[PDB]
Amino acid sequence: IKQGIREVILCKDQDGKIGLRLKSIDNGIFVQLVQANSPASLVGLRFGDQVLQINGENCAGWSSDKAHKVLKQAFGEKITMTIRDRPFERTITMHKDSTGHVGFIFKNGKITSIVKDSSAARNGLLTEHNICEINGQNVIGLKDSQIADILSTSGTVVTITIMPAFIFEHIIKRMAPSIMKSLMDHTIPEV
Repeated sequence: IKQGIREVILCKDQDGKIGLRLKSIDNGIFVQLVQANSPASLVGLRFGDQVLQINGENCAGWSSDKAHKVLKQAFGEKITMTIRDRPFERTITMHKDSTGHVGFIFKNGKITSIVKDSSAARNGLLTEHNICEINGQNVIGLKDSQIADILSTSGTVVTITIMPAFIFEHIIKRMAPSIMKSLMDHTIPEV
């Protein structure tokens, strides 16, 4: 989680798409969805990012509908955004034990218990938190087994980016659970 504000310069693709859906939360605007192979994924926009400005206009108090509208009406060639990095999320670093375990249970991407004497216990992992990212990779809407799989095939060091479930549940309302599975960028960023 970078500790403040960065500028990103965005270029609509051939189809006039940027690959972003936005959600109004507590009078801010937040990234609900980033599409794979979009301008938004290429410049590195992430689920949970806050949009402060769009072309130097403040987003404070905008509806989801109005932010989508501004984005369409932009003059294509160059959209500037001011971004605050994943403000609702935190990152925890854990170490697998010799049995390949970090030490938690989860259900639908939500952590539901912390196992005694684990790395998750030692690092203060919390329940009622949704897994957003594993080792920088967005895992939102993947089945539980694919998350377990990504955890299996991680090295012994495991970074997990989590979000309070009440906030998570507020951001994803009105995005069908199959779009999450199907259309949220789950790839490792390109260099």
